[PDB]
Amino acid sequence: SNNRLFVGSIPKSKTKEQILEEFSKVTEGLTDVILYHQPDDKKKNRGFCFLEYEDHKTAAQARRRLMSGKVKVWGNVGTVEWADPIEDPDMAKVKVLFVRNLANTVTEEILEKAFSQFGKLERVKKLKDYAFIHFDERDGAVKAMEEMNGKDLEGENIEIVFAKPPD
Repeated sequence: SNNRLFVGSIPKSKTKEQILEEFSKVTEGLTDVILYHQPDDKKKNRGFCFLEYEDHKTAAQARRRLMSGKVKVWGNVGTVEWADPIEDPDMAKVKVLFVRNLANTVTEEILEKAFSQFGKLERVKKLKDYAFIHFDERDGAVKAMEEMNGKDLEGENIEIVFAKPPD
């Protein structure tokens, strides 16, 4: 599910065939390579790509491996990162934020004011020191989490994940 690595720099002339060969040479379980081509000449790539592995284990072993100095792929010029699902979506994706580390003085209203900046809230539900924040659309949750995570609310650094759906 988390099975894709981001690769920050590859030679922009290399085809998807050649990227598969190169990275398949030095890691196990490589299963796909997702390339974007320079729209002005479809034959070149945009200088980055995604590596897909059969599972998250494999992708995880591969990342460690490519990050070790133990082996070199086209110079190791850029970083190899986990892919960010926020960044490349894809189906009812989750528009509920789970917020923890809520200071004593934080109310449902204060939560509404702070999180309303990013899009229409459907409901704020505060518990003891954590809260559920229902956004009308996923894009509002994505923005709220990106901008608010780790931020100070009433003296407390709040921590934000997408909620686990009860389904």
